[PDB]
Amino acid sequence: MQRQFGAMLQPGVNKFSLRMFGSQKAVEREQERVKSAGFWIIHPYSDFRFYWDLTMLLLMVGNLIIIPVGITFFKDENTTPWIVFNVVSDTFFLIDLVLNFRTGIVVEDNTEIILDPQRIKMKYLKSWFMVDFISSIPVDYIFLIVETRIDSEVYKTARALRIVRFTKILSLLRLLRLSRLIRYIHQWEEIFHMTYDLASAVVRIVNLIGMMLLLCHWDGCLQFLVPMLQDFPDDCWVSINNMVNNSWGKQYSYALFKAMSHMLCIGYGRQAPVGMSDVWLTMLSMIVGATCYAMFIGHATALIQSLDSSRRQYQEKYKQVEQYMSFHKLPPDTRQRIHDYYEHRYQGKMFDEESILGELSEPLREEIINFNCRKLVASMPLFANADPNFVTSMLTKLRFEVFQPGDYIIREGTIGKKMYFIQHGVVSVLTKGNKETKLADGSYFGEICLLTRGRRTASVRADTYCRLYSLSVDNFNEVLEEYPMMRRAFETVALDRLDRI
Amino acid sequence: MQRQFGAMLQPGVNKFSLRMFGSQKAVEREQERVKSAGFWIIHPYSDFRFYWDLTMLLLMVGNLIIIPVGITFFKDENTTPWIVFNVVSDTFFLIDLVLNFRTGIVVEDNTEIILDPQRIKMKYLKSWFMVDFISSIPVDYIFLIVETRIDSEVYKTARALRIVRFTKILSLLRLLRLSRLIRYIHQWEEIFHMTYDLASAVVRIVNLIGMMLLLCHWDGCLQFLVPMLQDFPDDCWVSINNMVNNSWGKQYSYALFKAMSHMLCIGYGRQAPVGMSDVWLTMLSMIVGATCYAMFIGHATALIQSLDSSRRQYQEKYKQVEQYMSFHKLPPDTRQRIHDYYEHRYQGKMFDEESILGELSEPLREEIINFNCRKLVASMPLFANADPNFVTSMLTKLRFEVFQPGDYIIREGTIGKKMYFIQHGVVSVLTKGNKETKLADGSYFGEICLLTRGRRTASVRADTYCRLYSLSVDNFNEVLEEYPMMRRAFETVALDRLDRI
Amino acid sequence: MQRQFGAMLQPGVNKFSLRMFGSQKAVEREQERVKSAGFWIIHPYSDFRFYWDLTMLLLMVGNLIIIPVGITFFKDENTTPWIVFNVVSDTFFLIDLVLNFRTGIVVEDNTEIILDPQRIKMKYLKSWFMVDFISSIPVDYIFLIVETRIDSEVYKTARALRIVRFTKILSLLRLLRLSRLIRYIHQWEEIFHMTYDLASAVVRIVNLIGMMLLLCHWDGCLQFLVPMLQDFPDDCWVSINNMVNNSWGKQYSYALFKAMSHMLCIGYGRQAPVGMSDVWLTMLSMIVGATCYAMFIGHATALIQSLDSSRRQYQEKYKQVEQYMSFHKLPPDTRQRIHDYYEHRYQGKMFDEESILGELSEPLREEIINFNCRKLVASMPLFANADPNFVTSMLTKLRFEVFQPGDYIIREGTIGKKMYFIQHGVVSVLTKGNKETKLADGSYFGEICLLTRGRRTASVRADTYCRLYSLSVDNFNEVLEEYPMMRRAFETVALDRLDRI
Amino acid sequence: MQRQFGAMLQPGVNKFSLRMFGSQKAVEREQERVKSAGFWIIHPYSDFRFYWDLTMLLLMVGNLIIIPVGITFFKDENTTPWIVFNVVSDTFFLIDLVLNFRTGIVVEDNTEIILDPQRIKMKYLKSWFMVDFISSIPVDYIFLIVETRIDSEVYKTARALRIVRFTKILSLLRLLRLSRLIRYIHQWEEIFHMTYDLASAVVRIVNLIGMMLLLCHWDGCLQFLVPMLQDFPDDCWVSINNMVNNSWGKQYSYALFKAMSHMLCIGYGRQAPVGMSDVWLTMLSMIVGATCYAMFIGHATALIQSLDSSRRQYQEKYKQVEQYMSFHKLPPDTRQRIHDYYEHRYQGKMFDEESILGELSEPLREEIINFNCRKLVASMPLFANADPNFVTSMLTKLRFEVFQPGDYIIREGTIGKKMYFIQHGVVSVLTKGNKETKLADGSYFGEICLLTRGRRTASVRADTYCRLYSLSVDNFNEVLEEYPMMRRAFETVALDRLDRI
Ligand SMILES: Nc1ncnc2c1ncn2[C@@H]1O[C@@H]2COP(=O)(O)O[C@H]2[C@H]1O
Ligand SMILES: Nc1ncnc2c1ncn2[C@@H]1O[C@@H]2COP(=O)(O)O[C@H]2[C@H]1O
Repeated sequence: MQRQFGAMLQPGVNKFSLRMFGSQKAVEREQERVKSAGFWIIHPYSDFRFYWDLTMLLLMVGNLIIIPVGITFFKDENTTPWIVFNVVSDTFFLIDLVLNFRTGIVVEDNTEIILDPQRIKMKYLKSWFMVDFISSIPVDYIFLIVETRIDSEVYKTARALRIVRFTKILSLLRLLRLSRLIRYIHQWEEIFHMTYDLASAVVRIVNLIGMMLLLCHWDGCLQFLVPMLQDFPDDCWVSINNMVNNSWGKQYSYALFKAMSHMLCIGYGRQAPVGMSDVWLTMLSMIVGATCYAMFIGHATALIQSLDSSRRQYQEKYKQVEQYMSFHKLPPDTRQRIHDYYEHRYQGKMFDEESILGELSEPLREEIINFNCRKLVASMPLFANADPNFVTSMLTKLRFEVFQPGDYIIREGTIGKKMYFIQHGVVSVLTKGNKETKLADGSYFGEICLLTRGRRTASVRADTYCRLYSLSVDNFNEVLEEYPMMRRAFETVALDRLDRI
Repeated sequence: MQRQFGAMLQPGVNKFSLRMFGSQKAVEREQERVKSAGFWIIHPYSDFRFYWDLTMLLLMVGNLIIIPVGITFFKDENTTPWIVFNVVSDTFFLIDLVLNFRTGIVVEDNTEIILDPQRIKMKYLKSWFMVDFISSIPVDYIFLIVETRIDSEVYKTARALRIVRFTKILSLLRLLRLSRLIRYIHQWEEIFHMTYDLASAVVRIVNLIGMMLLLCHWDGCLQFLVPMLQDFPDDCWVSINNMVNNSWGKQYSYALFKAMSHMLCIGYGRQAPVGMSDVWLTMLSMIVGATCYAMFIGHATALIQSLDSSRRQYQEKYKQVEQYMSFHKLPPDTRQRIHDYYEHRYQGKMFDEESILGELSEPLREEIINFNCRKLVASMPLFANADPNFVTSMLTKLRFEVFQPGDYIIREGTIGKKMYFIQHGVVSVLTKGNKETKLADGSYFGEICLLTRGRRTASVRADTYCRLYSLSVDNFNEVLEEYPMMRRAFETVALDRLDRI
Repeated sequence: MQRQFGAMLQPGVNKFSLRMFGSQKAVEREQERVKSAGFWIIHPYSDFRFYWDLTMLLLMVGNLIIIPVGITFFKDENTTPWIVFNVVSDTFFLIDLVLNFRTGIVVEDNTEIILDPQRIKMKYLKSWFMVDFISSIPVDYIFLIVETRIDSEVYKTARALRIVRFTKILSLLRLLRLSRLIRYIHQWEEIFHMTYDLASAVVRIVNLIGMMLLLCHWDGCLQFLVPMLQDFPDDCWVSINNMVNNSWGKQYSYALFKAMSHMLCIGYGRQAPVGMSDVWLTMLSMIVGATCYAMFIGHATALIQSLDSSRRQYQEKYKQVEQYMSFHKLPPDTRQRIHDYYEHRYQGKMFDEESILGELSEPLREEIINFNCRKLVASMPLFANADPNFVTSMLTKLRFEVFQPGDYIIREGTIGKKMYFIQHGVVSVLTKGNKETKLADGSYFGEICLLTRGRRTASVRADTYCRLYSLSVDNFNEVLEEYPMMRRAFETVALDRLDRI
Repeated sequence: MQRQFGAMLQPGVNKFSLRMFGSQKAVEREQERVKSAGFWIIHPYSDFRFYWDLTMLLLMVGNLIIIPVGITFFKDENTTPWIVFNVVSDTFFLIDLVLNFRTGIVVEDNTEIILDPQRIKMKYLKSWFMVDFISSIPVDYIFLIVETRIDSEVYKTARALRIVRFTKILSLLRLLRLSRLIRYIHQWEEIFHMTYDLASAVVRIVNLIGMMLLLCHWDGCLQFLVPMLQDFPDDCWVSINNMVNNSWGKQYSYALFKAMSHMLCIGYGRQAPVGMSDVWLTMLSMIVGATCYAMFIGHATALIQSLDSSRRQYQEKYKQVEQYMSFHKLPPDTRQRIHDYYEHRYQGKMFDEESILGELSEPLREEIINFNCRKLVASMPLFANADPNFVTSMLTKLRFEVFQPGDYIIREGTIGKKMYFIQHGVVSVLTKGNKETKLADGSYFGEICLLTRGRRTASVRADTYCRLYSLSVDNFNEVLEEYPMMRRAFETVALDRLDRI
């Protein structure tokens, strides 16, 4: 199954490969560049590297939680389940150390991905090797075997206690897997799409909350560890609180409380620190916890300032309108009319709709505008019996407008520059010496002046909260220069409306 | 009164229905869609649902305040007023549970409101049912009746104490009414208009302050509850502080203090926590309180950064002007003149007046501009004896300008492109070889070049802080192409001013 | 001196009256509206009201600092200096209470200031009267005189102690002068110009720091007051700390420390609170201090986010340029050239110079642009021997540009659309088959194509970091259509440069 | 070597002199202005002043760390190494005091640098002299010599102890070197280029973290100093904790802990403060620490809100698109197509590319656009065999567009206004009654209508995610009016494509 076990190392066709490479042909050329690279090269955008990084993330979170508790609180932490756990974990981390010499490297100086194993080897030895080589191999068990072979009869003196304490210090080199944890979390969050579509403040504050929990855990383990490597002297907090002979659950609970009282800014344990190890560890935890909590307030502020974005923009613009009205001292009748205007026109959410449609492509503009005006097209007798290209070319030129009742849309006897379609509401056509006529949805008005370039023949007044679509002269002549056969519909309607007067 | 008691379930005509549906005809079609739906369907934007949600909000705030204090601090909390209160409340919550199977559901995937009771039933069973069914029914009294019927003679053993403690745990399922509290507060704040016109930061921080008070209250009740369900062991804070036999007022006061010392970041009660229940509850309250206080700092920051919005924009723009002047190293005479210019021209509040008027409709622009220039129209002899359509079409084209004294507005013998009306201040017309003439409010100048396309015949210098209105050539020719009969007024004035020279 | 003592009540000519009214004639009409109002009406923008508010601010800060310390810590606080101080202060506050019935009221619904004493009386009785009438009159001394006259022989029982404690509670009604303090600080900071030119975040955080100091002071006085009105019971912190018989300096110092430990989030005094007065006062101070400190963090954040405004804008735009270069993966040669371009062109501070000049008036634009190009005008032989109107009309059309060395400004044989003046640097004119010629400051190039509409006759390459001024074709033809006599200078230079080839 | 030791005092040619003066000729004129100034004038932008300020920064950080610990914790701090250290440091600070009378002063009111030694002397005596003259000279050793000479036999009384304590107070005048530290850090960070290219929030928070460490250090020294100058009374924290006779390491560690518990908001030392010196010093440290920590939260917030700038802008704009789609209730098919459109078109980072290219100069625009389209130019047969001036003038006019598959790019029989080049993807040309033809990279389409002004002859539909370059009609006619010889290539291709139909 060397074909099946070789297809996982190359970037398969998905949403991510079709996002990062362009089209499927670039994905195929990338796969051909992978297959010709060498002996089993791992592409970083592949399927094996992704789920391998995910299993290593789960294993690193398990190790960085378990390992300090196993080192500090347990006395002879060399039983068979502990050594089996450390050796299985270090087996996986040596496997990942070896596979990092076969992984393509995404470099932010080239559009391509480095797949030459010599450059991969030199760049991986250049920056992130020594910390991964320290963190992968079991340094403590190597040291125990070396100390066994140098002196076989060494475990009967006061040197042996020093060797056990130095073993418990060397076994904390596995906490250098935080580097691989941070790198694999950043790569995984860049690749995995549900965290990619999230807001960056949310992903950033989840990373911070994870790091705060991890540092509070490690700090509690450190608060117990440094008095544990001193035979619990009479001034450390353990011997003062008489927690030397409790269970490890109570020791870990009170040590985590003593660390957490300095992370979330409370303080202290039972008393003030007394011994110098206590004072300097407490000041270390106070620095780390106050920095992490200041960053937590910073991320909470940056998250809260980006929640109700368009509603906040609407309220900022309407607050500027309020301050404009107060600055020019408008009467409260007009202020009430403007309050009703902004709550009818924008409906609480203000959009830069021109820029939003300008970012989109042409068929998406055509599709959205055909969707947003389907009630108009269904209601109007003209658009329902016309060319859909003509309907779309007309609807891309319209402008949404809202008129309060009583407003004069068109004044009788001025030079007209717009043409109105009615989406919603009714209007009253007032003509001097004639009866007013109501117009409703689907009906349009103000088209004789766009055909004849004369002056307005009849005033038009609103009756309800009218929602109209305006059309300029230039766009109307442009769309009729596209389609001169639909001009005769407006000429028929305008001749009939001149016949009514 | 089935007509009167059926008109409340449908959305009546108000500001909210005329905002959310369009006009009154859409409200009537919505009411006809409600009346044809089925057996007593409740519309969510109606009048019954609104005030029913308001009474349920008052009842839930009362329940979530009272119920934990009644469970934790009182010993045999099964007297008649307590059971009457629980049964009346659970009656109201079962009524609201039943009415949620008849309420229209506003879904953010359709412009319509779902009124089909089958879809209402399936969607309500889909997400928010199990928590409301747990929180509505009295689980504890059902459990007491079931335990009574299984064993009648059960209340004489050590099982009975366990049944009483399990009753006090099951009675905390009424604290799952926080879900209905949060949902009904969000719907009520969306509907009720005085919180709708508020800034979203204010409504958001009021919701947070309510939740902080509620979590501090529940946390104090929890800090007493977990030692109360352990017969007050000798390491809990109650038996250490000898508060086992105090009144419930003092127990609740000190428990609320012990919770609140961790909410507002102070710490602790009398001593450090000792027992493991104390340590883990204290760390729980430290997480909850530090998170709520970090969010409180975040909302206070987001509120404070949006208070004096246009004044902050004015000071940002003037700070950029200050840094421009310092970057180009302007002499302090010009810096003083620019400081006086920005404090005369904008008067401390800077508005994007072009965009503010561009968002408004046409009659509101006409009405605001007729208001802001009524001193000019009353002062000028031309505008007070003219067509109000002409006055409005002229005033929409003017541009407000401010000139410091000594400034040359018009230099003698250049090609003129603007025309100035005087709102406030006096100017000196200087002509080579002739006497200067003062012009005051209502008088205009710079109009011969807009009629003749020649060059400027006389320089004009300011005398005070002049507030003028400028008019371009193109707008002047446009407005006279509208109204060619008002051209003769300017031709008469220009012929008289050429006659003066 | 009724003329001299009547000129202070009306707004004199200053920067503030010439800012808020327009010109000096509006100030004179305002003074005539003041003088005709009635019996000694005080204008709110005057000189008497300003310095009267300032003396009342100093007196209120003195009273709100001194009065709680005098009430709480001193036992029989009825010696002659204390009563003289209270009676002199209440004399001033009754004077200000009376003068508030003669002060003009600035209302944010009218451009005018209300000077009718009936509307002043009704509006002042409407909102801010009852709190000022309580805070001005001595309620405690009136109560002592009334209690003296009801029972002369009352000071020999247990009623007398209750009357003394009720006197010390009634004397805290003078702490309702905080309302007048807040109102007069807001009016004074609006009027006084050195705080008006300050950034609003600075003034706002100074107001907050003042309020935080005042609430910490009052809270320390309250922490001592409530145990002082209980004969110091055995569970209050005073009798626990044995501070009942200390001096008042030590009592005030430790009470202010006990309040301040809850304002700046530290906690506590010597121990936890024990009595219920201690617990509820400590929770009150924890609410007040945590709210004030969250607002202090909010104002510090809003202040810090607006300090290096144009430098922050430059670094935001250059960070976007960096991310553009990294997104398109530009080679590091071009990235170094763009880094040098942004550090030569903008010099670390990026200005929206088009908008900054567009906000200014015409003579200020002319004056700034004549200042910023005086080295060019002094260096060029053309501008130093020309019409200053021509120089200014040319300099308003120029555009500043920066070219790195090696760049081809003009390529030989293209259609030219710009004309370059050299402010700084030297260029090499390269012509096919001819020798290169250096051009230096004052010399201009690229003008034959603007006179002849042909194609470029010679390439031009930069030699140093050239700072040039570009001039478009349209502006060049516009300025020569203004002044056709300066065309012959460019025609002479262009004929000479064609003669050189 | 007076030439070599005189070249360091003048600004040499580097990136900084070529940034701040313009070109190398202005640097040479600045050097000639330096050399003619007087007896050894130091230019502030030179090389000697920079590294002299750097050595003084290192020496001031050393002094402000060491000096308070040497004064407070050591008893008879007058051994030979301490006096040698103070005298060597004060020698360097007197040297810097003298050299400040020879340093050019950058004033923010002139483009030039003041090098007149009279103005340098008067301005340096005007503002920053008295604090530098106090901080430079050893006041304590002068006082000891003066007290020795006034009374030789003075060191045998109770006056001598007062003289030693007054010596330890006068020796804290060396802590006024913080002024020179702050000024030299601000000048050094303005000059040194790696901190100049940093974001200002990073430099500002590094300055704040340095000041917080320094104030925590000085506050710990003060917390020990004020009980040290009182013979350790029985109520200070030293005699309560029995730390009077510990080593100075333990005294400094616990004093720094007692200061730091109030800086990072924890509190307290062993108990509450008792003596009045303890209470007022603790309240001083609480003010200073709470202010510094509120500013630290402010700088962390201002840093975090400016990290992923273009990604945050992309997510803000796409959140506005999401709220647009939810506001108009688009069907989820179109929402999925718009999600794929924004993740193909912008790829997670949204740039204002028009403004970014508009800020750049002309050759940098030409170079970036020739880089970003080299795959197109290499792929197209036209551009690879053409004038590079023509290629660049064409590529400056193109517009990048992205079409999803299935989209109709060009509809058959409309009036065409654009011309499409294919960068990536394939399209299907559909013609009525003919076979579809695939077009791939390098091929262009939609050019017959730009040559003939007719209507579209064939529809074009996308097949993959097409990345195209559009070209308008006006730019196409402009570029062919530049180069009429490349029109015949498009005429040949269009005649061949008409021949295919
Ligand atoms: N004697 C005058 N009295 C009033 N206005 C004048 C007089 N002379 C010139 N003006 C005005 O000054 C303007 C300067 O430019 P115009 O000549 O275009 O139009 C001129 C008139 O409006
Ligand atoms: N048979 C064809 N092969 C290639 N391109 C074609 C063919 N027919 C039409 N086109 C292209 O499709 C375009 C559609 O609009 P035009 O007719 O303006 O220009 C057309 C050509 O560029």
